[PDB]
Amino acid sequence: ADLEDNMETLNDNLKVIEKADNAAQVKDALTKMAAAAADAWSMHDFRHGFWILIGQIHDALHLANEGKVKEAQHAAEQLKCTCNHCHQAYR
Amino acid sequence: ADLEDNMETLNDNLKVIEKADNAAQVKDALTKMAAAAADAWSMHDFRHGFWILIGQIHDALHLANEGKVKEAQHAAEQLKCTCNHCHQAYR
Amino acid sequence: ADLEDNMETLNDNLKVIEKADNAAQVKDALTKMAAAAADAWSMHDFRHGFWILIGQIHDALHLANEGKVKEAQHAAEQLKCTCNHCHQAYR
Amino acid sequence: ADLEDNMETLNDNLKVIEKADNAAQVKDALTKMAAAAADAWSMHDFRHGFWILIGQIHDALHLANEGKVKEAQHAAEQLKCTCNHCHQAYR
Ligand code: HEC
Ligand code: HEC
Ligand code: HEC
Ligand code: HEC
Ligand SMILES: [Ca+2]
Ligand SMILES: [Ca+2]
Ligand SMILES: [Ca+2]
Ligand SMILES: [Ca+2]
Ligand SMILES: [Ca+2]
Ligand SMILES: [Ca+2]
Ligand SMILES: [Ca+2]
Ligand SMILES: [Ca+2]
Ligand SMILES: [Ca+2]
Ligand SMILES: [Ca+2]
Ligand SMILES: [Ca+2]
Ligand SMILES: [Ca+2]
Ligand SMILES: [Ca+2]
Ligand SMILES: [Ca+2]
Ligand SMILES: [Ca+2]
Ligand SMILES: [Ca+2]
Ligand SMILES: [Ca+2]
Ligand SMILES: [Ca+2]
Ligand SMILES: [Zn+2]
Ligand SMILES: [Zn+2]
Ligand SMILES: [Zn+2]
Ligand SMILES: [Zn+2]
Ligand SMILES: [Zn+2]
Ligand SMILES: [Zn+2]
Ligand SMILES: [Zn+2]
Ligand SMILES: [Zn+2]
Repeated sequence: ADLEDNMETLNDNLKVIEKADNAAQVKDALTKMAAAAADAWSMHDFRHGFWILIGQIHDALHLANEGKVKEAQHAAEQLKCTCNHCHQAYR
Repeated sequence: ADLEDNMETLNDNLKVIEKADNAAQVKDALTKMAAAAADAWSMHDFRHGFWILIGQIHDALHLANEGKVKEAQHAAEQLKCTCNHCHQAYR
Repeated sequence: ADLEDNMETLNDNLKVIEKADNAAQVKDALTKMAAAAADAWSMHDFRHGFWILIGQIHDALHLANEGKVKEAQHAAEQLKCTCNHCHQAYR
Repeated sequence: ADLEDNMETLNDNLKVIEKADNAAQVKDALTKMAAAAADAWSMHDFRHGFWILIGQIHDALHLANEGKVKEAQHAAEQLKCTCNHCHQAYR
């Protein structure tokens, strides 16, 4: 839908993952992030950024589905360099 | 050689890249970083971390050799998530 | 839809790419392949195979959209090792 | 050393892997292949081809070192699309 609202969803749920205790909290937070990226996926270049982000989130869901909470949390932190790469280029 | 001294080399040269103006400054700083990672490349796991870092630095040298200073600087910032992944795991 | 019919679509269109002359022939053939893989994307493991294939086809569409017919043809041949990896494992 | 002799080493040892029974046969064959690629690593482009091949062989050694003979054999077959990509371009 809206771009600013997609960024809010991504930024807010990333903290929910950082503060999560179990796999169900992580698995749900990533599902909202995946939906916000695919929704933003709509010069590009810019659009391929969101394609990369969808992939990384997707691989983190496997970890959460297997019960690997610690590694799912580790994988979510590596997303930040995709986030920053866009900002550093298109801002 | 020593591990603490390899980390100093990596951390100091990363800033030299951030503050660089031309390609020759970036190209030289990455060459010292590549040498410090390969030197540290000597459970692992831990050692594969340095293998990933060598690859990313290697691809950044192509950008600097082609005169792409801005993108070489962008590529150097993406290294940080490799740096942090080790620290978050083995510390 | 059906699995055997998805494999036919993939195998037939891959030859259409190999025999293609212009970008419009390649771009259209990849679009049918992408649809057949995403359709087959429905233990896994097995299912992640189709996720990898979707990504590789996706990157080949950029080449075809930029007019790079030769490289789009090169990228389509690298798909075959994904194809064979599944067969060698699950057959 | 010589290019034609490096290709012989790669092609011959690849079959030794395909016909291997235990991990020690696979682990040794990959070690000769890794040496032949790094030796050939000496426009490029062409040279980056050998850089990619070194990486893939390197990851296959982990599998062989962990006793995963079947997957090490699978990983060795995926090398062929790197082999063919060079030939299709520079021949
Ligand atoms: C990945 C995990 C993230 C996170 C957490 C954020 N982004 Fe982006 N972002 C992009 C652009 C062009 C802007 C500016 C336009 C706008 O204001 O929406 C932003 C902005 C943000 C914000 C600030 C929004 C605000 O309230 O003012 C935040 C918090 C934010 N981002 C977080 C562009 C991109 C990308 C382009 C390819 C990618 C990828 C990301 N952002 C990824 C992320
Ligand atoms: C990549 C670009 C980097 C950078 C800039 C740094 N590291 Fe590491 N690091 C690792 C470990 C186990 C330690 C603790 C042991 C030690 O003290 O040497 C560190 C420590 C550091 C420091 C602090 C050193 C000090 O003076 O006390 C700094 C500044 C530093 N690192 C920077 C382990 C790893 C890795 C393991 C796989 C990887 C990769 C990195 N570090 C990468 C980086
Ligand atoms: C990628 C480009 C390809 C291509 C060209 C093909 N495949 Fe597959 N495939 C898979 C399985 C389990 C089967 C057996 C089940 C079945 O018969 O459908 C196949 C079979 C085929 C065929 C033969 C179909 C027939 O008519 O009998 C062909 C021509 C074929 N494939 C082409 C499984 C997979 C995968 C699993 C992850 C992947 C990926 C692919 N195949 C990819 C490809
Ligand atoms: C990866 C696993 C492989 C394997 C098994 C082979 N290659 Fe290459 N190759 C390249 C070039 C330019 C040539 C022609 C020059 C020459 O004759 O040496 C070749 C040739 C071969 C041969 C034939 C050699 C002969 O006896 O005439 C064979 C058997 C062979 N290759 C196997 C270039 C490249 C690459 C460039 C980047 C890469 C990568 C590979 N080859 C990889 C492989
Ligand atoms: Ca806001
Ligand atoms: Ca809001
Ligand atoms: Ca808002
Ligand atoms: Ca909590
Ligand atoms: Ca992908
Ligand atoms: Ca110190
Ligand atoms: Ca010092
Ligand atoms: Ca010191
Ligand atoms: Ca300066
Ligand atoms: Ca059939
Ligand atoms: Ca049919
Ligand atoms: Ca049929
Ligand atoms: Ca034709
Ligand atoms: Ca010969
Ligand atoms: Ca010989
Ligand atoms: Ca010879
Ligand atoms: Ca045998
Ligand atoms: Ca590598
Ligand atoms: Zn894209
Ligand atoms: Zn980890
Ligand atoms: Zn390694
Ligand atoms: Zn950039
Ligand atoms: Zn998957
Ligand atoms: Zn090519
Ligand atoms: Zn290279
Ligand atoms: Zn396998």
